[PDB]
Amino acid sequence: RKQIEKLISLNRVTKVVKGGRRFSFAAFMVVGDGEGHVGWGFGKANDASDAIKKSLTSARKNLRFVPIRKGTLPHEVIGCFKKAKVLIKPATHGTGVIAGGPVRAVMEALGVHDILSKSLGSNNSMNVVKATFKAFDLVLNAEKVAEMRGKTLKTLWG
RNA sequence: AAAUAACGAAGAGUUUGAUCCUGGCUUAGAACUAACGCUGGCAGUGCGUCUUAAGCAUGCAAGUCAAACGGGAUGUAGCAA
Repeated sequence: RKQIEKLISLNRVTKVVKGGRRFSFAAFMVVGDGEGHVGWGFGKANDASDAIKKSLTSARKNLRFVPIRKGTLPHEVIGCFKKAKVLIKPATHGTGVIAGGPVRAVMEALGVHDILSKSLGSNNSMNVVKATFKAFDLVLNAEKVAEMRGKTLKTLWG
C-alpha cells in the first residue's frame, strides 16, 4: 500500500585527512505504512543517492506498530529524547496535523490525521524524530491496559 | 475493538574542517488614530494635530419669558387718555 517515504534530512559532512578534506553524505529517512506501522533509518555514503538508498533500507527494518485510533492518538504524550522534547496531543476531527517538519513527516507516514504538537528544546530534526518515537513507546492501548488492570472497557468507566 | 471530553499549540537560518549541546541575533504571522515611495475606479461604514497644555485674524457656539412689572417708541381706534 504504497509506503510513504519522507526524507527528513540530507546533510553533507566531511572529515579531514593529510591530503585535504573528504566529503560524504548522511541521509535521515522515515518510512511508514500509512496505517499504523512506521520506522526510521539512517544512511551514510560518499554520494547522496547511495546514502538515500541506504537510509531507506535501514528504515525498512525498524518498522513498529503504533496503535492509531480512528486517525488520531489515544492520549496526550510527551517524548523526551536527548534534548528534544515533543508534546503531542490528539485533537477533534478535521483539525489537521498541526506539527513541525519532522513531526508532520513521521505523522503522515504513520497515518495519524488530527493532532496538535509542539517541539520544545532542541530542534535538531533527527533528535526530534527519535523523541517522537519515544513518545510512540509511551502511548498505550485500551484492551491491554484493561486486561492488565483486571477490568473491561465498559467497566473501566463503570 | 470501545465510551466521553477537548473545537486549540507548525517552523527555519546562523558559532565548526565537520558534529552534538548551550546561547544570542534574525526570519515567515497578526496589528496601529500611522508616515513615506510607486500607482490609483466607485460605493458603504468608521476614523482623521499621537508633536507646542505653543501663539492666535475672523464668524458662530446661551439664551428665553410681553400671560411678572412700570415705561419709551410705532401703527390702528382715540379729541386726549
